[PDB]
Amino acid sequence: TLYIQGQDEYYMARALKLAQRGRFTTHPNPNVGCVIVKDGEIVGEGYHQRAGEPHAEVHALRMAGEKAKGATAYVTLEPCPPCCDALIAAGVARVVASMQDPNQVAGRGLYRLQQAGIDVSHGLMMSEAEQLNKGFLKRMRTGFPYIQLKLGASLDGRTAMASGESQWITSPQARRDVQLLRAQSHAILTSSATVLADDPALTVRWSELDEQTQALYPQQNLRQPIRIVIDSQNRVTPVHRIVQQPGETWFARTQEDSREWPETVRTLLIPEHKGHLDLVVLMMQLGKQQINSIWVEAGPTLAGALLQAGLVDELIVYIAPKLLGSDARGLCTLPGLQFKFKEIRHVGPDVCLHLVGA
Amino acid sequence: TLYIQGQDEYYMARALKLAQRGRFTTHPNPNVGCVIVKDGEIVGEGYHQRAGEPHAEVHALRMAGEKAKGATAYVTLEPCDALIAAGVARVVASMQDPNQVAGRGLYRLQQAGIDVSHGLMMSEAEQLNKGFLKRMRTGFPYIQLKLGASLDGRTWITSPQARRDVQLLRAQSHAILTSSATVLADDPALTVRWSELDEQTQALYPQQNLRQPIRIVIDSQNRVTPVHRIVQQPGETWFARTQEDSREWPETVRTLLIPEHKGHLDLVVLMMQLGKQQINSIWVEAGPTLAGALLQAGLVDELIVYIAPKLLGSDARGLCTLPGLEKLADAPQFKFKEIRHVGPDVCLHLVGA
Ligand SMILES: NC(=O)c1ccc[n+]([C@@H]2O[C@H](COP(=O)([O-])OP(=O)(O)OC[C@H]3O[C@@H](n4cnc5c(N)ncnc54)[C@H](OP(=O)(O)O)[C@@H]3O)[C@@H](O)[C@H]2O)c1
Ligand SMILES: NC(=O)c1ccc[n+]([C@@H]2O[C@H](COP(=O)([O-])OP(=O)(O)OC[C@H]3O[C@@H](n4cnc5c(N)ncnc54)[C@H](OP(=O)(O)O)[C@@H]3O)[C@@H](O)[C@H]2O)c1
Repeated sequence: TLYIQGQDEYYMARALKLAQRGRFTTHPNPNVGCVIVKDGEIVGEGYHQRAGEPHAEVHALRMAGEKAKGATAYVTLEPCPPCCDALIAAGVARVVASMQDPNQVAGRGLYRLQQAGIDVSHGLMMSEAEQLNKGFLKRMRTGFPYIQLKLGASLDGRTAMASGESQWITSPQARRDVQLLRAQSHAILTSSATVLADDPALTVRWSELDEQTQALYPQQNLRQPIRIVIDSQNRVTPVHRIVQQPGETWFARTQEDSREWPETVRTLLIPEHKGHLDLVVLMMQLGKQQINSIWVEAGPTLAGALLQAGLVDELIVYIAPKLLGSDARGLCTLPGLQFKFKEIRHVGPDVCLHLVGA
Repeated sequence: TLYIQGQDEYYMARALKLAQRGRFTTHPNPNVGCVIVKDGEIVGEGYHQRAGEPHAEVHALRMAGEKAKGATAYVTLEPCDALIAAGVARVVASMQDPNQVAGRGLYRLQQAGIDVSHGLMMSEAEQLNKGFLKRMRTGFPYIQLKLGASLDGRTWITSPQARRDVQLLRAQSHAILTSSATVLADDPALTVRWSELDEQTQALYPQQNLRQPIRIVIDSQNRVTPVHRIVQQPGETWFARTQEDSREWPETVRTLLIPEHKGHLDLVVLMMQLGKQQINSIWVEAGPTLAGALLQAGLVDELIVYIAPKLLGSDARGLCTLPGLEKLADAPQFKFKEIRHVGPDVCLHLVGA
């Protein structure tokens, strides 16, 4: 059972690689990959693309056909339409699933299979399955979505101020990385101060992508992340660039604004707490609305509050090697009295530093 | 044949690698490595150890002796009286020599028929004596400015891994620089502890060889008192003063006189002053103000930033605060070399160009 240790280690790795092809367009649904082996050859493969599309497990079987009978299904997440009938119907001995269902009492999916004679197992490379759905996994376990907070800084610790979205991030390669990260998030969040001062679009520009351009992401599949903008004071206007983009835009409001907005604009009402809009109840609310993940593009004040409230799951920090002085204000300021470094990479002439809440 | 300029890439590498063995203890002299090859076997090896210890060649040639006659002598840097008598039939120096009035010592051997051919792997030779080379070409010693920061600019209270990392960097420098402001607030030793090194512990750096960097304190107003720990450590500690102090100091305390400039000591003169003083390299340990000033007077050759995974208070100070540094957009800019993990910290290396 050591050969199969490696043998399974391989198909499962493939089944995960497949799952990610869906990472840009799958929200609010998890990513899921499926690989079906018969007598040591892959007879059917599949993964989740769009939200209203049929499951990975199903493409895999519709491709494998009669050849599914013999043996093995590597799935990325415990299977469970009726989707478990589907698997029985085709006739597979053995399924090896990476992680069992995130929610509680629904962890029984495998038992249903065991019952029909199928051999099962869970746990293999589970740690990576976990990584593949950080957001949707957290949403299910806790109320909330996974918040990523991106900061850009110069060596001397300063940033930007009133300069235009285009100058958020200096270098081409860094700009290009940020697009890539935005492109996988469910929502992008931003303050009203930022919209006011910068008139941004906060969209993913498809041209600015590397060789994911081929991966999935045909230009027409392009899915624009949901723009969430905060403002108690209803200061933003129907003419601002941010509401004219394709894609939904959502306002977190403290009280209903009366003006005409286009059909793709919604408002969420949030209670006030010690002066301004209750950040924590926004996060739950967005969780009730199925936001898996929220990528923050804010100034200092907002990044400050999010961190103080302890709602930030990861920090993506971009340092540029340039020095500044006064024009552009500091990067945080914090009175109160948490983090750990994960990946650090070069991004052309900038470095990118990932930190994680854990 | 071109296996000659391929067999050479091997032997010179041994020569460079030997030289390094001396970085900790060599100052104010340069690092130098020599490998004497005959018929395929290295018959003699040597490298510069202490301040006034036998040249690399002297050990390399005593070791080789009679068997020096036949073949090649790979040097790191150009030599000169014992090489000719021992009678080698080819040298390969790595770099011409900085000092640039001289540079005819390699030819002086072509003179004695001995074949020559410099320039090999020169890239790394330069890199081996950054300070010395810098100090020879300009009047100015090489400056590494350490910066400890939290996630949000702002300033040590970084890891022990970081403490041990700086120890090894400290050990490689000729001199350490701090402000009186740091001495007062932290009463430091700014020494090198041998027990904090890792596997330099062995290759050279034997415990009793341990050489303490020179301690330089910028102290305009003579605020630092003769009973602080910094002056009671083993080694020399030199005070940069705007005017003579009248107290009785321990015997290891010297004091360099520097003129005032717009309130404070003039850092540019001080650096030139230290170059006349024979200092190759200065490791700078202080808070944001001095750092701001060094960056702004364009005096810093490289940057070592440690970030810590921590947020500090508002009343924390950092480069991000600080009024004076408006024209920093105009001082010489930097570029990222290497980034790496240090325990729970990252260390980011920035360099000149
Ligand atoms: N990466 C970059 O270089 C980059 C990116 C984005 C923005 N920026 C710059 O940042 C600047 C804006 O900075 P800023 O500090 O003025 O504003 P901000 O941080 O962008 O947003 C402040 C807003 O956030 C909300 N907020 C603040 N504290 C809160 C709290 N404690 N609890 C709940 N909500 C809170 C408030 O919104 P309401 O009052 O509307 O309720 C407040 O007006 C702009 O000039 C922009 O150019 C730079
Ligand atoms: N090395 C480290 O990573 C480390 C370790 C422990 C503590 N610290 C922190 O460092 C902090 C130091 O605070 P700080 O920023 O006020 O002091 P600092 O930058 O370390 O030193 C300021 C001193 O530098 C000199 N100076 C400043 N500007 C100058 C200029 N333009 N030209 C010539 N000389 C100039 C002055 O010395 P004179 O008095 O002689 O005029 C001044 O008092 C401490 O509070 C401590 O907590 C840092």
